[PDB]
Amino acid sequence: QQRIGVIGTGAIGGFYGLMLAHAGHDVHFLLRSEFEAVNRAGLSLNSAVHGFRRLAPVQAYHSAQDMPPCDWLLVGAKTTGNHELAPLIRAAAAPGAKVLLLQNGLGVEERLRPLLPESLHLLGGLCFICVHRGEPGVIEHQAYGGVNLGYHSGPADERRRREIVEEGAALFRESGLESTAMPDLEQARWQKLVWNIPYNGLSVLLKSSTAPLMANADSRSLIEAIMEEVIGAAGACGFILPEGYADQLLAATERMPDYRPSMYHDFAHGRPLELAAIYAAPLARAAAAGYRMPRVEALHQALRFLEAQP
Amino acid sequence: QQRIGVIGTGAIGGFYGLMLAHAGHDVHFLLRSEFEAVNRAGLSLNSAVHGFRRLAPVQAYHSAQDMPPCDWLLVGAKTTGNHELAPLIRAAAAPGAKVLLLQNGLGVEERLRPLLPESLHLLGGLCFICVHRGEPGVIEHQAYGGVNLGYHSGPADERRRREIVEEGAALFRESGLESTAMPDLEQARWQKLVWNIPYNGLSVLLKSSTAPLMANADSRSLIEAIMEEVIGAAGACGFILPEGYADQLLAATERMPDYRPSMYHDFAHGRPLELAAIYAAPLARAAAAGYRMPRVEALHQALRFLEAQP
Ligand SMILES: CC[C@H](C)C(=O)C(=O)O
Ligand SMILES: CC[C@H](C)C(=O)C(=O)O
Repeated sequence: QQRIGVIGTGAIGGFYGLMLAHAGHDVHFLLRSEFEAVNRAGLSLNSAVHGFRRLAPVQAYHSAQDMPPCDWLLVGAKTTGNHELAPLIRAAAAPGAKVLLLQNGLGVEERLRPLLPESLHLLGGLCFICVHRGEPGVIEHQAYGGVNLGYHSGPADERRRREIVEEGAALFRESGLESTAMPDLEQARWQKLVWNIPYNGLSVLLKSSTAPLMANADSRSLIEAIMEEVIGAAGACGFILPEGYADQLLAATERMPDYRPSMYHDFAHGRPLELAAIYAAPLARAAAAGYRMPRVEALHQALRFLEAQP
Repeated sequence: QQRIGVIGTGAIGGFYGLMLAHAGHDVHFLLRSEFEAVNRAGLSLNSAVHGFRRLAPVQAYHSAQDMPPCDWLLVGAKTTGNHELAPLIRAAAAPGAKVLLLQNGLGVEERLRPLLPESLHLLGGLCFICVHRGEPGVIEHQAYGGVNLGYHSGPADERRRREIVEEGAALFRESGLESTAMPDLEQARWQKLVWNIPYNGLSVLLKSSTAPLMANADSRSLIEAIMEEVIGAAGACGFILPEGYADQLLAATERMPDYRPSMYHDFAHGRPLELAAIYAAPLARAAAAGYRMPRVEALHQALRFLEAQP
């Protein structure tokens, strides 16, 4: 039994924290939003994969200083608040705790590492999951859920890193989730970028969810062209993606229930979009490697313009 | 004194027809929309260049068959209705009449020529003008107005073509308008594409007019990148554009009053967008020449998706 801290309990942190708690883990949730609703009513999950689950009462906190020291810290906040997140992580971390960033984008761990003690293990978890907040304290899980974990930084030699990644994967597999130990975290992040870069931004720009985007020949063609830009950029930066990865991802999204990506909800509620991690960082890495992504570049420009308007 | 027929009296046909009529020309207007409002109240112009002008009564018609034979036919309709326009043009044309397409896009005359007798002269007129319909029968002219004319097809040898283009330019110059006889109609159309391709589509996609688009660093950078794609495509198809044409066009739009391109109004009223002439035709010409325009291609895809939605 591990003591798990969830720093940022949105849809992502709520889902994985509840799943771990239901597998018998000791999970402590840090709430910045919905603290009293959740500490009242608890945490509920409607899931087309796992059925209905409820956590009540929940070990809930409004302040990281009140949390007990945790051996694993799952970070489910958006990448936009990661700077402000570091003191909360340090406060809740037991000595040698493992920090797992259940976050999308590129370069996330690298930008957080300067703010975390080198005695902490820093890992990324790429979640392929259709999940969003419903009513307060209610998580709506539509499909998937698997987590690809990888190691970024920490006081672990090269054998120990593989061991720690497996320990993390086993946590999720023990909870009934698909989980894979990745050899290369950056390669894993490029894999997830091929999905988030087209679908997150186009859902905002075209005011659409996955099903209309895939039913229309023109948006389907645009999504595939953007995918090939990310695949190319990754190759230019030294990362091989699997053969025919674009059709592989396109087919999974046709199978996918009609889904609004997180960035769609962010723009719908006036929250800041995750542009820095999902677009700016890959574009800069692609530029430094001499590789141009014209469609992604223009999509990023369009999203920055939309964010600056009324 | 020429007898002028205006086939399609929107903002563009209304403006140039009224200006010609005010210079003493005998102008006959074909109205598909606002016929009874215009035949009632007449045609009014609020213009920051020419001041207020009114045409009342107007020689108005609901049917091309009622029009007298005209020596010049000014076509101010959108490019979307050009197929249906041909019988109206043939009906209103005097023998050897000149047909002048005051329309944007590429390949417009080529697609209309099969539907017009070869005894008619077919010309294009590229209008650089900020104009839109206000209240019914009222034209709102914000800036510019110049017309670059060029010859496409007709029963005229090579000397006569220059003469006819000059005759047309003189018509507009005699009415107080800037007008230039172009040696090459297709080159002139590529020139105007550098403005319409970015600004028309981005105004729809970003729900914005020219001033916010130019005030924002990201949209300004995107507009310039799109301009360079069109300049490159034109060069690939064998047409040289003037040196630094992009900055030349960008500076004119900074000077320009806040302006909603025609395509913005089209999408706002549920009218079909001019995608075929402004995007599809240049993209196909660029493809046939081995030149790729990734941003324009993606912009075109986005606009086709938006048109197919609710
Ligand atoms: C299956 C991919 C899923 C939609 C996801 O993980 C995301 O929204 O980023
Ligand atoms: C000056 C360019 C003007 C805005 C125009 O001609 C158009 O809308 O197509």
